[PDB]
Amino acid sequence: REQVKDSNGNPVKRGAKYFIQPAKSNGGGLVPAAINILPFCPLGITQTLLPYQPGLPVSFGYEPVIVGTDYIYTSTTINIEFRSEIWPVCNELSKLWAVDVSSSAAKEPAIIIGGERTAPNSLFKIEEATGAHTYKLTTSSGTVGTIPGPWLGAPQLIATNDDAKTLFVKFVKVD
Amino acid sequence: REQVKDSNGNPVKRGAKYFIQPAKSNGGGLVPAAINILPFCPLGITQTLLPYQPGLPVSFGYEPVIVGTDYIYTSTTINIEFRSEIWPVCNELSKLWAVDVSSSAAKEPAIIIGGERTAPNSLFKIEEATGAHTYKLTTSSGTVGTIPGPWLGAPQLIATNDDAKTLFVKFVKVD
Amino acid sequence: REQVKDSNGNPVKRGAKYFIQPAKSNGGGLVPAAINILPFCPLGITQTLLPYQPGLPVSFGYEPVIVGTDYIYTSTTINIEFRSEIWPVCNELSKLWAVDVSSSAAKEPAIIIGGERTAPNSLFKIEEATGAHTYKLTTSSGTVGTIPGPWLGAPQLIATNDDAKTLFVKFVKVD
Amino acid sequence: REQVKDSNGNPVKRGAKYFIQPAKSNGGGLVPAAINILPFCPLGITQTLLPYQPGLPVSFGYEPVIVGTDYIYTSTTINIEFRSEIWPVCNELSKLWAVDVSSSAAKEPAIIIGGERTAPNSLFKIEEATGAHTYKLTTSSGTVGTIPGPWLGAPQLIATNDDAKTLFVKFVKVD
Ligand code: CHL
Ligand code: CHL
Ligand code: CHL
Ligand code: CHL
Repeated sequence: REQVKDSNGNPVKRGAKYFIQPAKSNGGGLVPAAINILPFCPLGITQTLLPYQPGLPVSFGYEPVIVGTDYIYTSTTINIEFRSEIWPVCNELSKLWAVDVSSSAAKEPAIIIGGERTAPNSLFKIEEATGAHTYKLTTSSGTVGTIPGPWLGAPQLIATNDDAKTLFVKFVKVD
Repeated sequence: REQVKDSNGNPVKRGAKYFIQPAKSNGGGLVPAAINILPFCPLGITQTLLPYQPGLPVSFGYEPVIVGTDYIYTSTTINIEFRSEIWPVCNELSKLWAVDVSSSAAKEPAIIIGGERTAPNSLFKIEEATGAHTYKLTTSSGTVGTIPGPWLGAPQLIATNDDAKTLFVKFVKVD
Repeated sequence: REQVKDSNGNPVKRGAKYFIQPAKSNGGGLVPAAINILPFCPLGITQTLLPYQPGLPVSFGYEPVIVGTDYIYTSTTINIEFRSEIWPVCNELSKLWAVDVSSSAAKEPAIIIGGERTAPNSLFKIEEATGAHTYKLTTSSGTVGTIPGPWLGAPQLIATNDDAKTLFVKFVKVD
Repeated sequence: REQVKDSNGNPVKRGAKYFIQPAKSNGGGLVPAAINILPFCPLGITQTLLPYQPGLPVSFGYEPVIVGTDYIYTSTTINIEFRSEIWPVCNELSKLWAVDVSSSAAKEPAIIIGGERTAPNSLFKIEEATGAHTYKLTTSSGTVGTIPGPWLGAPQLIATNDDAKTLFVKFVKVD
């Protein structure tokens, strides 16, 4: 277990805002986007294709609670939540990431938004990967990966046992 | 081979307008609807869920050409085209039904709109089923069936080898 | 005051389902449609451009209550509500028609959906017009008219003091 | 006439990429967004409400041509064009800004996207305003201003003679 480092080499602090940015990519950061038409709640998570769009900010917090430290460590369960004043749709749902565990869940399930803090489908871990300050995300439903999704095939986040799909990311401190 | 009959028992005439109406259903007729977000062309085909919506009209014509008869027969290749003055999207494409044979085609492929008159993926046959004036549609990619689609799970037309999915229809003469 | 007659000459019954159909038109009936993008609630009301689309059904009821008669009369306050099992958006709002009296209300205000039974902006009257079984609708904000709206300029219902905009309708009994 | 300066005090260079960023605001930069539902082409221009969204990049070029200088000066006609590899809709139209001069043009007309290089409705000027490196944009249809538009009332660009609506901007060099 080590301190997760942001793209500047500084440790990632609990509750602080980060953009999650796919590594070795021409696209921007991770953002909410609908994966279904109607209903469109809950939203999925997508890499925007547009180069200078940094993503929607997230913050990390330990779950279950770990008291005493300000830093996020690898291989330890956290919640990931989008941080936005403006949120016009899907308001009956939270902004925590979670694996889709509904009855319509794909064999390789969507990462959606609206998980319950304590539910098991809401628990992620950050794990080191090769490259500087490059990481992967894992859940109890598999590694976080992408498939071409409904927005011009923009990467769409799923949980997957296929290593080829793994999403490698950096955390860019919101400045 | 027999004359296909409309819901009033009258033979179906080439080039005349019919609604295609799922049998034993509380929903309305078959209509264009997007199956993808962006791009949304080509459109797919859906049963509307709304009870009094009769569908968008279609017409049937023989392909290859059969000269001499005014009536549509079973077990004979036809094109099916939507008939609408108003058509605001997907205008570079035709209004003929076709099986999706693109590279992103699902294992059970979508019925889409925009087929070429002569292409093989544009050829349907009407086949008798049980019930009065009830029929099924077949293509060289399988029988026409539905799966719950993106519009509140409204039936979405596919080509399928699964008999459980078969869409049974009547043709209601546009009056 | 006279009994309002449907398109077959039969009196209009309280609580029964009617389509509202613009007279002397090539379009279909009146339907819910968004007049704003985001938020899209509350919905407005539009004439569909498509020829065989009959509209979404409505029912008429007296407000304030008139007890003893089964029939709708002219020049008497009623509510108009859309009647639909399926209603996927704007669910915190009712299906009663009402004049928009919000703070963003246009000088010629939109007819919207989601009025309170007793509120004054929810009160319509049916008034005779020329032509057989042709009527107009009025509210305390003006006569019901249309302007070209956001759906390919499809007639969009407003309340207006301009006689040129008046919407003439028939009521087609849902069969 | 002076050299227009970016947000770092450096002169603005012809053909280089800038974000246009409203001054004294909590929102992000200027972006394409639909102002009509259907058709949605041509697109309008909006300030995104989201704080860290920098805008879609633009570049400035003299029109009519001014040969010999690399810098953009005030009070001189230019074109403004969005610069994006990805452009999925409205492709029959250009990416140059222009005042809407169609027959449905509002009394205070929309700034749209898709102007012809030489047409007069495509000609902007940058003019100094108070504040450091703060500017306004003007056209022969009036000063560039905003009204609350259809995206949660996000500022929507118009041409206006009302000084209260003026949009004050800085140009942030795309890095
Ligand atoms: C209704 C829910 C909802 C939908 C549909 C979307 C959709 C999208 N978001 Mg998300 N979001 C949604 C909720 C929210 N988002 C965000 C915050 C963000 C941010 C910060 C960003 C996104 C972005 C995106 C886009 C990422 C895909 C891309 O690369 O395309 C790019 C493709 C285009 C730019 C072309 C135009 C897309 C256009 C905006 C929508 C086009 C609509 C279609 C024509 C509709 C078609 C209908 C079909 C069914 C017929 C995608 C358009 C990213 C983006 O790229 O935005 C520009 C982005 O940076 N979202 C928040 C917090 C405020 C939400 C709250 O609910
Ligand atoms: C952009 C392309 C396009 C899209 C998205 C649709 C979509 C639809 N068509 Mg089709 N059509 C489209 C092209 C065309 N249609 C038609 C002709 C028809 C007819 C005659 C009918 C349809 C109907 C339908 C609907 C059938 C599903 C249902 O049962 O839901 C019913 C669900 C509702 C009524 C709820 C509201 C739906 C609303 C109109 C759209 C909601 C938009 C979402 C909020 C957007 C969400 C964005 C996401 C990505 C975040 C569906 C909404 C049927 C229908 O039901 O219409 C009412 C119908 O009867 N279409 C023509 C010829 C003119 C087209 C030409 O291009
Ligand atoms: C999200 C809310 C909502 C929206 C956007 C609409 C929109 C519409 N309704 Mg309504 N409805 C909505 C709620 C509901 N409707 C209905 C019941 C009906 C009925 C019965 C009918 C309508 C129809 C219509 C259409 C009338 C205009 C027309 O003539 O165009 C016709 C234009 C087309 C057919 C072209 C394709 C339209 C397509 C379905 C939507 C296209 C989406 C755009 C690409 C999105 C663009 C995004 C922009 C911002 C970039 C319009 C598309 C009528 C219709 O024509 O449907 C086909 C119709 O008959 N509605 C119910 C009860 C179930 C609703 C419940 O919430
Ligand atoms: C279809 C055409 C089209 C539409 C509808 C839009 C729409 C939008 N663009 Mg634009 N764009 C479009 C074309 C393009 N855009 C861009 C590049 C960008 C950038 C870089 C950005 C935008 C952003 C925006 C948004 C600015 C408003 C805001 O503050 O809301 C914010 C509101 C939300 C985030 C909530 C969710 C919005 C969601 C993406 C769409 C929701 C759809 C509705 C549910 C549909 C409702 C249907 C109605 C009719 C019933 C708005 C959603 C900005 C943005 O904020 O994106 C996130 C932004 O940063 N656009 C390009 C170049 C690639 C385009 C090319 O065609």
